[PDB]
Amino acid sequence: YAQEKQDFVQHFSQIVRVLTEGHPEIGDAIARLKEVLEYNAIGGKYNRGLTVVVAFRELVEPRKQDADSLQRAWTVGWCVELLQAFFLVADDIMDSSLTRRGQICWYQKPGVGLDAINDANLLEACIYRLLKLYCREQPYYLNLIELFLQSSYQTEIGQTLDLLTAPNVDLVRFTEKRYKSIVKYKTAFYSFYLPIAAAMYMAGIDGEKEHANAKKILLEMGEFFQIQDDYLDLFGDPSVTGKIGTDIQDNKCSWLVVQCLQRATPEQYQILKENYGQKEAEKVARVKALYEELDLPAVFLQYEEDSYSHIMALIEQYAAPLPPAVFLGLARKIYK
Amino acid sequence: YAQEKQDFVQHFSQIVRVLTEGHPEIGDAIARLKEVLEYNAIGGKYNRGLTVVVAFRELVEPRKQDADSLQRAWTVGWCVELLQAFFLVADDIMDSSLTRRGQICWYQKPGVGLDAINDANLLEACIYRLLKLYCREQPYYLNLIELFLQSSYQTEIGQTLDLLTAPNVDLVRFTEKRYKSIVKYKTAFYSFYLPIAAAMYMAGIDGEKEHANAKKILLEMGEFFQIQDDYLDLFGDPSVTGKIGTDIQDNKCSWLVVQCLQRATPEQYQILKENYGQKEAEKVARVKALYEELDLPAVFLQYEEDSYSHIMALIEQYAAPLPPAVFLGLARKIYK
Ligand SMILES: Cc1ccc(-c2cc3c(N[C@@H](Cc4ccccc4)P(=O)(O)O)ncnc3s2)cc1
Ligand SMILES: Cc1ccc(-c2cc3c(N[C@@H](Cc4ccccc4)P(=O)(O)O)ncnc3s2)cc1
Repeated sequence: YAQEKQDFVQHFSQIVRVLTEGHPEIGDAIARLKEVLEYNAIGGKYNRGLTVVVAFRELVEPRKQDADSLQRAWTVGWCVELLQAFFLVADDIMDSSLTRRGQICWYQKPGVGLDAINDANLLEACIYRLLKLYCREQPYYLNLIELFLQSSYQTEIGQTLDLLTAPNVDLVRFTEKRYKSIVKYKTAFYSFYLPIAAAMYMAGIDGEKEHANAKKILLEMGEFFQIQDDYLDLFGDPSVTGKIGTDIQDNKCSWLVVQCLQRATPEQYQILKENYGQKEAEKVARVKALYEELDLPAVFLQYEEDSYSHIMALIEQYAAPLPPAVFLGLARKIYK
Repeated sequence: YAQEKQDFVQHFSQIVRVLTEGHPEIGDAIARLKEVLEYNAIGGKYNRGLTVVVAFRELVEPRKQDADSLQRAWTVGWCVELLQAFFLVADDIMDSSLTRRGQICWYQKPGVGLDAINDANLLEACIYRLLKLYCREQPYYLNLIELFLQSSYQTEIGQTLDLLTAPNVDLVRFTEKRYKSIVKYKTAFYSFYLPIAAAMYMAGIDGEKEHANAKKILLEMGEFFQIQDDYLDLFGDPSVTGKIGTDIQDNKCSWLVVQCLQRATPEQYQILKENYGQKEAEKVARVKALYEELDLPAVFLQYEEDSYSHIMALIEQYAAPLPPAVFLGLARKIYK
């Protein structure tokens, strides 16, 4: 569970070494690339990247897991983490965030600022450098390049959808349908489909139908993951989650807002209008109080139960011929 | 020369159509992608993209130029233009520019701002969507994906080098060697190598040595192009160039600065220290006056002559077995 993790984090050092070599006077730029890698790619939980390694091992017969194969698996897992780091660095600029991962946002560091835009682009580029360096001779090379490019496009499109929805923001826009759509494109594809799909290609499983089948399970898991995330942001024990929720004083298309708007009287819509996004804590208290009044903790608990049933059904119908454990190991990481 | 251009600009409409389709509720995002394409990809001179088409025609026997081949050529030319548009939109944010192409910078438009970061990423992604849609069945597909990814990486690295060199900027940093290095990575590879290299792959010419040979000529042309650009920014007739120069009141690693620092007394270094980058026109007058005093117009004219000789020598030594006209047509566009 957790020793596989230390191995994953220990490979990081090698990733940075290979990325940060023969050309003299680009030295200074390569030094900066190293600082960008170390600040931004380190310090998460590594679940997405690790999924690549775990799934790879569950998919591949042990007798085709030589040292070089495992190394490619580690490297591709790190590519998922670099993709994520590209997105976060850029998203923190666009949202004007202060911190991430308990640490000052890269762009907020003295002397970085909007130069972080190029830093982020570099993180994106390192994906394709690594795929080339480690995977270019493999039959799935082109498949992995395309999967990463496509994952980027889907995430960017979801970002666009998110930015159109939350500019002067309006709750009319925040429907269930638009919420699911943002989650699918902006979170679920890269977080859940990408890592398993990558493992699948590395293992030789390249059929469109199998990929489509895995995708159906994995995008559904992604939807639940984000909804639970939204729920917890407010109702989570901050000393368990290690996270203090800020969605409310920020005008976010949270799942809670979507359910609240579905369930609200005209009178209640106004109380939400007046309190959602003020940074005063009396106002933040208000919104929460209204969520309780409509028993969104109960709507959620119900949703979670239904979602668990649905996912197990999807695994039953669509897993084969992959081992159900590939999907069940993920489901266990996100249902409690 | 100029009718090939109208055809190139006319294909644009098709590019936008294919990029901006089956999925309902991502409609809003796709509408935004269209506005991003139309604002940012249109309104240049299209020289880089057009080079793809011209070189392709000079390379390919006429009897393998069916309607579909030409269409791929147009599309890949547009991919060069999309790459450029990605870079510009992002660079204008990082530099805090006001205008580009005589038009307000995309990020400066009301309601865009730092959302332009995601817009730029989308422009980048559209490259790979187009390559897939038009070129996926072709034997050079992977070669073009890799060439575009590599061109992006080289340009980003050059950008990093540029940003480290011009933060509180210092003229100590602005050496000839660092100047050439920024130009090579940030401008020459994507502007000059990329379009010809793309044509070459489309024409079936994929050897490393031929690519290396073309690269040698093309990176040298790129160096001259940028140096002439720097020269003209200040000494160009603004009603011929259609451009009013701003390098001086902006602290840029211009070629003029590099030559000036090489040729300056201690006393002259100070006059440059005091005037480079003030927006007052008395101060901008000063710098110019000092450039004339050191006869940089004569250094340039000499440089240009030597550079022409050198390029013709490179074409002689390294063109074959490509038709010299591929390179000479470019040389004619940039020497006067
Ligand atoms: C593909 C993929 C897989 C797993 C995850 C994450 C899991 C997880 C987590 N998991 C705990 C359970 C949990 C608590 C709170 C929210 C979600 C999950 P654990 O598995 O360590 O017991 N705790 C905190 N953050 C995360 S992010 C994300 C993407
Ligand atoms: C690959 C490639 C090829 C060509 C170019 C450019 C050419 C060019 C230009 N050319 C004129 C000449 C010229 C004037 C001023 C500076 C450079 C070139 P023309 O060829 O239209 O007579 N005028 C203004 N801008 C440009 S950008 C850039 C990249």
